[PDB]
Amino acid sequence: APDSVDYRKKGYVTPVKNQGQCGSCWAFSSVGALEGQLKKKTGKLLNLSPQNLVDCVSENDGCGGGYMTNAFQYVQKNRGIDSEDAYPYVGQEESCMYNPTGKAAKCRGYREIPEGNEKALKRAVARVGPVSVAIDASLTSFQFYSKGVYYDESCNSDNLNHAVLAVGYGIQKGNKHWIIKNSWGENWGNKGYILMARNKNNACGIANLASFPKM
Ligand SMILES: *C(#N)C1([N]C(=O)[C]2[C][C][C][C][C]2C(=O)N2[C][C]C3=C([C]2)C2=C([C]=[C]C(F)=[C]2)[N]3)[C][C]1
Repeated sequence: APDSVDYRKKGYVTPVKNQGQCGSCWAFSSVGALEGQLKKKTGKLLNLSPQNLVDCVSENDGCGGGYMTNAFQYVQKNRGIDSEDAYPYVGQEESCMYNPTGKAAKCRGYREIPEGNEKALKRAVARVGPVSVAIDASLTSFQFYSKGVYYDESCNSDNLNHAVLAVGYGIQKGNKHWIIKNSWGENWGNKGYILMARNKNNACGIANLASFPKM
């Protein structure tokens, strides 16, 4: 694996979105990983529909939370996910309005990264593309992050409450990091991104629930 990777530089990453008040981070994370694999497979980058997931992944709880693995399985069994344009985001739950004419990507299942293994997560990011991950995003320090490599010893790897997208990894001023795309808008963090401590004992649980879709 290369010493550093950044898929944003390779056109695998769509603009930062804003989930708003709805608890649909799992949908945005899922969409981002799907977006990356679509670009890799077909050469086209497009916005896929988190709302399709919120509304249609029946076992998840819409704006009340969910798992990315269930999202990927839906896209597989559904034989599609719509584009954002075909099924735009409204940030509240509603009945399922999936339309196959709006389909922009398919899924052949998913793979999970071994729990807690940041070495495995690095290798996956390097080999595959952006990877969906869950973290503890509950600390004030995370909420108001602006710059640098994020670390707070109060971060609880057993409190996975937020889904984000690992789009790369690297080092800054001698401290290794993951490059993380959030879905709290471009005004959050550093233009919507946060660098999170890497190889510091799985800080914030970053490798505890990582997965990516097969395409
Ligand atoms: C976002 N926004 C929020 N966080 C989540 O959805 C996280 C994403 C990372 C994995 C855990 C998930 C979470 O907080 N859970 C609790 C709420 C919930 C989950 C998982 C879940 C529900 C229903 C079905 C299911 F399969 C999983 N509810 C703030 C939502």
